[PDB]
Amino acid sequence: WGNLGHETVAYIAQSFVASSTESFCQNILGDDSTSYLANVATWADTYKYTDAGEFSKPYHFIDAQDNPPQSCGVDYDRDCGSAGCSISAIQNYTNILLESPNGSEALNALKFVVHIIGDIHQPLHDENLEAGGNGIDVTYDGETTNLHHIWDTNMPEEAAGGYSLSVAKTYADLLTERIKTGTYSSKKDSWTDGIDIKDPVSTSMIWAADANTYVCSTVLDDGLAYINSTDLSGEYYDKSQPVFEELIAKAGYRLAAWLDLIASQPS
Ligand SMILES: Nc1ncnc2c1ncn2[C@@H]1O[C@H](COP(=O)(O)O)[C@@H](O)[C@H]1O
Ligand SMILES: *[C@@H]1O[C@H](CO)[C@@H](O)[C@H](O)[C@H]1NC(C)=O
Ligand SMILES: *[C@@H]1O[C@H](CO)[C@@H](O)[C@H](O)[C@H]1NC(C)=O
Ligand SMILES: [Ca+2]
Ligand SMILES: [Ca+2]
Ligand SMILES: [Ca+2]
Ligand code: NA
Ligand code: NA
Ligand SMILES: [Zn+2]
Ligand SMILES: [Zn+2]
Ligand SMILES: [Zn+2]
Repeated sequence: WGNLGHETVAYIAQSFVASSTESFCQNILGDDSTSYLANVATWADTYKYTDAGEFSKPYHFIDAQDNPPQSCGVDYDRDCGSAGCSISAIQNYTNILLESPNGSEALNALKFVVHIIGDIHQPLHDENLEAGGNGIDVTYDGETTNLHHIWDTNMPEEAAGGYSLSVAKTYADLLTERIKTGTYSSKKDSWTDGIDIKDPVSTSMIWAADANTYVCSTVLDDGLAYINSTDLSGEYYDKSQPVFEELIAKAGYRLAAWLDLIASQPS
């Protein structure tokens, strides 16, 4: 996701973490503001464009080598790669926070977890094709862009009504209510099925696999003829909105559950 997406996920997590988890995190981050997670949710995206952080570029995604929209699937051993991926990163950085939450590495580890759990839920971050669709040019609201970009940025920002931190906060509130009492409230207790602090690879693979199903059902199900030749701000946006909104919600809720486990469970 772009910035609004990451901040939204983070504000959602803030609304579900236990009070003791909130403490734990605030302490690591040196920030007790009401935006403590949201304030760090985009950091990894800066860092990957620096010399020092170049190594972390692969940690944003897992390039699933499947055949959408006919066949979707992710496989850790097949798809992670020699430089690492989102899944291996969640393993590493979770372990750092489990075993060395007061070491020098904890602060970045936590910032990475916050960001990467968000990225795992962007379906095109779990797809190899055309570099997660970056190489697929599209039209959106009369302008040329690419498919990855409209998922990261144009569509969620249109849905939210903007792109700043304050807009992220309002969008997070909308989606948080959907989890607590609204249209996601009867499904959300299944969203944490299979979660296991002692098997970060399995756990993050569940999430990556879940998001990847939407590559087939939603992102590319219209086919490339339609994707290449229509303005995707019409019916395509209408079809995609309930999916990206649910996935952002899942990311925030799963992030909260994960942080709660980090702040409380043994290795
Ligand atoms: N699923 C993805 N989501 C976002 N960026 C990606 C994805 N897959 C590859 N990329 C980026 O696209 C570029 C080329 O990808 P590759 O040919 O897999 O090395 C690299 O800079 C990758 O970081
Ligand atoms: C684990 O984290 C350290 C600290 O950022 C990093 O330098 C190392 O490359 C990481 N390894 C993996 C496999 O994520
Ligand atoms: C759609 O465009 C992509 C490149 O952006 C190309 O790979 C693909 O073959 C095109 N498909 C059709 C049916 O035009
Ligand atoms: Ca942006
Ligand atoms: Ca139910
Ligand atoms: Ca359950
Ligand atoms: Na790759
Ligand atoms: Na611990
Ligand atoms: Zn992102
Ligand atoms: Zn992206
Ligand atoms: Zn990212």
